Amino acid sequence: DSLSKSPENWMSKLDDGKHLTEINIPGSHDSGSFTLKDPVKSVWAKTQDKDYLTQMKSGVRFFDIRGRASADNMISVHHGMVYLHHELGKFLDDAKYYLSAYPNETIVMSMKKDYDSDSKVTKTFEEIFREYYYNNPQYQNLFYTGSNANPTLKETKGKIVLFNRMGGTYIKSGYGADTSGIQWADNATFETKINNGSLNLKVQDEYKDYYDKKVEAVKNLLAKAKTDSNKDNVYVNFLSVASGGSAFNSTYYYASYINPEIAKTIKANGKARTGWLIVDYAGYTWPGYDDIVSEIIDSNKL
Ligand SMILES: C[N+](C)(C)CCO
Ligand SMILES: C[N+](C)(C)CCO
Ligand SMILES: [Cl-]
Repeated sequence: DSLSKSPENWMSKLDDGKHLTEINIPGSHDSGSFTLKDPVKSVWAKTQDKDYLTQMKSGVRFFDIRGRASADNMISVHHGMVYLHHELGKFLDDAKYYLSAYPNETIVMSMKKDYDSDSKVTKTFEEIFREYYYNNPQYQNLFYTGSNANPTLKETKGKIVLFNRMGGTYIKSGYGADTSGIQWADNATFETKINNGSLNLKVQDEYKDYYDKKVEAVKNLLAKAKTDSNKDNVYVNFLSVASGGSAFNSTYYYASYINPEIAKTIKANGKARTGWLIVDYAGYTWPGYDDIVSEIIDSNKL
């Protein structure tokens, strides 16, 4: 059986000497938005319909968590201004539960501030995450705390590895975990060195593209990863794209074309390096069309 037939424990089937950068990982864009039920606001603000545990059982291993500091000890999960009905502990609790059940998987968790803090807040978003989550005794043992800037599956499995979008941080473990953080370009394909030049991050995050330009941008970075065997290069390729507003195409509309187009491309490439591909409506299938999460999983060599 191919790896995608067992998406709950697909990492457990790989050689754990691989660096995570070398694994082809499916991620979900604005992971926590599955809570939204308002159909007007959902056109533009909603990007998933499966909850965190269901995304995990479906093979998603990179979670894009964007937040707003709602109290000096709390980060709320957001899509910009839009509150997603939960705080960050809910994601961490679900991740902890999953990684205990499937201990040979690793989760990569991106953390970004997506909106200004509540007026009562006195601490920076980075301070709050560092002191009330990362260093919270409650999450002892949950996070990758090692000092390798390019960690392997063996040393990260069972744990969450921080992918730091917060800017400079005093946290010392995970991608971008130094006082420079990651220099991220708005609406662009870009490359930037992270972890004190230890890694070359290559991102396609042109989130305001229209359809044909977005497919072009995804396939261009997909083609670069295919010929790049350098373990010190890390590829993050967002398939997700913004709606132009409620009267325009929904994010689901675009996902419904992009996901199968890119899934078709990957499958026709066979077992080639893709990088980490971040998608809307992860696990959403359309009869007759290739499933992007399954095809990213099956692209991994055994
Ligand atoms: C979604 N289509 C491929 C039909 C057109 C692009 O906007
Ligand atoms: C018909 N779908 C939108 C499901 C796939 C298009 O390519
Ligand atoms: Cl801040």
